[PDB]
Amino acid sequence: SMIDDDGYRPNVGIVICNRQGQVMWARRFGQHSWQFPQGGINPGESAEQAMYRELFEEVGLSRKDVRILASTRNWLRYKLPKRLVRWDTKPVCIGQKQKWFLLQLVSGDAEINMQTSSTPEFDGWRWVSYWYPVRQVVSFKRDVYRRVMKEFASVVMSLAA
Ligand SMILES: Nc1ccn([C@@H]2O[C@H](COP(=O)(O)OP(=O)(O)OP(=O)(O)O)[C@@H](O)[C@H]2O)c(=O)n1
Ligand SMILES: Nc1ccn([C@@H]2O[C@H](COP(=O)(O)OP(=O)(O)OP(=O)(O)O)[C@@H](O)[C@H]2O)c(=O)n1
Repeated sequence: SMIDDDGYRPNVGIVICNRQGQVMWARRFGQHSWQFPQGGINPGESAEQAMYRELFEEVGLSRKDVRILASTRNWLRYKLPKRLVRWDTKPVCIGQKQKWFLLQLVSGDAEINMQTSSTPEFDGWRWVSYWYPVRQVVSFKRDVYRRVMKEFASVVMSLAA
């Protein structure tokens, strides 16, 4: 996605839950750091379209495999640690502004395929407890994750009853 006037790239994030209130947790490709799926919003994409493209390209799933249960309204932003800022572009990107989606997986676990890209976002995934991501994502994304998971909590725990 294109860097905006303030240095932020527009992006979407995806929290995928099951009926037991667990959420899909994925290992960043070639790292031991885990996160939710996130991807850029291209010009002429809506947030929801960009979400479904991320879902297909990095999780292998269709609209028909999920249902949308909630979404955040306005951007939430994180800034990159200055060490990880890439200076090989103009304008330089300092972080992301993100819109988030809560999806329920309704197809079988085996429909998820994280290996279809030549450069996958992830090595693979596992189910984790709902709040585990807030404490386990890389530090500079924790403020965003805490806000997202708090906003989505009302909907997920009702399913887990
Ligand atoms: N746990 C993490 C998260 C991020 N990064 C680094 O910080 C950059 C920015 O991370 P992020 O904002 O999550 O975006 P990307 O992973 O680069 O993904 P995208 O191409 O969709 O922007 C990454 O390229 C990576 O070098 C990292 O090293 N370890
Ligand atoms: N509670 C928060 C956290 C973040 N933000 C927005 O999201 C960006 C990322 O937040 P943060 O990393 O915490 O900013 P800092 O680099 O710590 O400090 P400064 O932003 O003042 O240069 C902020 O610029 C802000 O616009 C916000 O409005 N309210």
